[PDB]
Amino acid sequence: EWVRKADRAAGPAAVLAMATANPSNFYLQSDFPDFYFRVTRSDHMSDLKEKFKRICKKTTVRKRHMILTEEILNKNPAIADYWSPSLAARHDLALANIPQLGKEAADKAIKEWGQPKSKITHLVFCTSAGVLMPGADYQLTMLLGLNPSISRLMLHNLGCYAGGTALRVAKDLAENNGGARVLVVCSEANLLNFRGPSETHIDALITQSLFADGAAALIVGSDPDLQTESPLYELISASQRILPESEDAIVGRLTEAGLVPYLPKDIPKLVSTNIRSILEDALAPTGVQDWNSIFWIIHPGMPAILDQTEKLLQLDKEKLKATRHVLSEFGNMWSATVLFILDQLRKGAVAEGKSTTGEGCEWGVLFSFGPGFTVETVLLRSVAT
Amino acid sequence: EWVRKADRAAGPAAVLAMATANPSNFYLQSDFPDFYFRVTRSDHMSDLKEKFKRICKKTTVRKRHMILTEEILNKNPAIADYWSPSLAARHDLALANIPQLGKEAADKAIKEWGQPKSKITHLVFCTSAGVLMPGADYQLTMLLGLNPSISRLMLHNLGCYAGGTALRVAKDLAENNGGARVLVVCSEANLLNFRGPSETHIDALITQSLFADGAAALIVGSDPDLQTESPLYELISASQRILPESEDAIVGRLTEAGLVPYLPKDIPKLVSTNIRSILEDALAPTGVQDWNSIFWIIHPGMPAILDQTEKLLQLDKEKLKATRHVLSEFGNMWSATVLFILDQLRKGAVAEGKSTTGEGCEWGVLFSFGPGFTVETVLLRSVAT
Repeated sequence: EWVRKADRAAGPAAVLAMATANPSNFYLQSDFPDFYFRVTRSDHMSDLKEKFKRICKKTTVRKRHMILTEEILNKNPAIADYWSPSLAARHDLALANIPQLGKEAADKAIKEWGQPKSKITHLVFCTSAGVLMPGADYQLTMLLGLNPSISRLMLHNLGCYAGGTALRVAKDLAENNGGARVLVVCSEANLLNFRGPSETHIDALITQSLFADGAAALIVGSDPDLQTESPLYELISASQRILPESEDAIVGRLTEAGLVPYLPKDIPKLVSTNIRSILEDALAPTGVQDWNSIFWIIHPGMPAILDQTEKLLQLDKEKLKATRHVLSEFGNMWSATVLFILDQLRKGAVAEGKSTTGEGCEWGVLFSFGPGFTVETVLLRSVAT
Repeated sequence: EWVRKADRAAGPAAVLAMATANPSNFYLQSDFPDFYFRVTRSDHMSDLKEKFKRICKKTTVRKRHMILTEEILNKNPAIADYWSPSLAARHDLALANIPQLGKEAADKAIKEWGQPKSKITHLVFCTSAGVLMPGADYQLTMLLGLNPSISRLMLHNLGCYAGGTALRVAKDLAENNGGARVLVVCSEANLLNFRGPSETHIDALITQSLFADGAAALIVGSDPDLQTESPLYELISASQRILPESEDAIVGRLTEAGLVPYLPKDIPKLVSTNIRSILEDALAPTGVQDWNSIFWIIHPGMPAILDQTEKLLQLDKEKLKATRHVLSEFGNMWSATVLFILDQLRKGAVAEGKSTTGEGCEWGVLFSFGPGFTVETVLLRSVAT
């Protein structure tokens, strides 16, 4: 049937602008083992340093931007310890850095959007870098000077999959509210996860070689005014799922010493078992038969998952090109990573001169994962260039 | 104009079922000063004990349900200290209690609903009692055995206003997804805020006399099947707002010793200045002229705000009856409090035999507040009985 439009939106939610940002300080992966084991006063565990050398090189990561410098770690030595009371000091750094880093990505995205900031009616903010009261959603509202009546959603500590959660949330906000313009900001950092090495906890050490800082920002709206606004993608469907037989696969305890992770169950085998059934369910209303006829955004939380999925569905090596570029150039930035990849994919399609923002393909899938074991899946539709 | 219904819902979001729950252990307010100053090994600060006696009696609170017993505090003495490392112990108690308490409220609400749990497509979970990874939204999904493909939203540490945020979120989920049934669960406790007294920090002591444990649960859906489903209220509008000149009015730092509050600015004066402009804006599409022609749900975070608002708009003393009942019988349960009040208001209207679930009135306003200074406002429409 047909319903009265009233105050709701007509068409599907669309990505209207994107931008990213990182702290200025970065670390090359080739130099990181020496720096890490030095500032964490840990040069004596030489056998662990060799293990970290091997782990860091299999990450296929080149550089990672980080708020934490040697000087900051020197004035907060408990953060460099493997396990010492440091939460309040980490949260002071989060208050001084997380909303500000999110404003840098938001400013660029609003600049590309072209419309006034007073047209932003909703704000979705994801971060696992610090629990703040009021949250970083409020701090960004003040720094940007957004409307005091903005409808905000603060998402604390959902994990690495929250990039898909933010897209899933913004979709419902924009499609159900006429004229709604949703600012999406994922601002992440290692302020809660960074700690010294332990020969006992190799899970925590492995995460020290991938996690990095960064912030992504989007403008999501339905019914775009095509004379002033330019859509980049369409959010057609977004769903969440808990993988079967995956209890306590990823657990992160927030303690007096910050965020401590635990990864007992095998993650790549869990994704490899379910990846096909999930993505086929997402592509069901599209009629796509070739896995290589769509563009891809996979959360590079574990690079081995990129390789095994590339093999299992027999993808062109160029399909995951934007995914591996962000991983190589920026590392794992929690929820911001998949939005970084969506922007790099957009830029690469425009640069190499292809017909669609989705590298010439019409449909695309976004897939991230985290504690649950939770899987977030989004079906995207590209636009002509 | 008219748009194709497609996969969206036709009518506004409706509250289809409600229920509450509390821990079995409770404390009468008349006995609390002796118990508090005894288990926090603090009987020697006699002048502070007298201050607490006076504060506790002005709360107009009778009893408060609490997970923390004397024995539990005895096996976790750092929780009883004013400021000692205790976060991990608090989060162990949150893992063992918060999802379970939310399941008790959810079971009763699903029982009143009558439909199978496999019809629940969305879950919204609010808590400020513990940051968990995976969250209490996942734990409830497992305990209830809800669909693994449920769309979840975990809201950590938004504060006291999150009861209105959950209603604001569920409204968009139900109205934009056809057939969607949204389970809303606010499960709160003092596991992060409870601590010993300090003659230095009187803000923290005042919160020790109001905050309490409890969980509320709703089923929210649009387009109700009126032969099996019975609506109780309608969510017509829900908005968020930051009050002008209110920076750092309520701040809660999450530290190694748990949640420490700071309340420097005057809260009742902030609400009294803005309460009328906000509620008039919410009632604008209703045509209501008498403030006593609508029913009321005000977050009883500060009882002085109930009295000043009652005076300022000259309300019948019976308007805030359900609000003061929950405050007297249960205290401040963070986001669950206003949903407790909505249920008591529903029960009181049915018991005293009135024409509407809103005590005979047609329209009603829900109003909660917290860190920001943030204000959440919801316009409700009652239903015939």
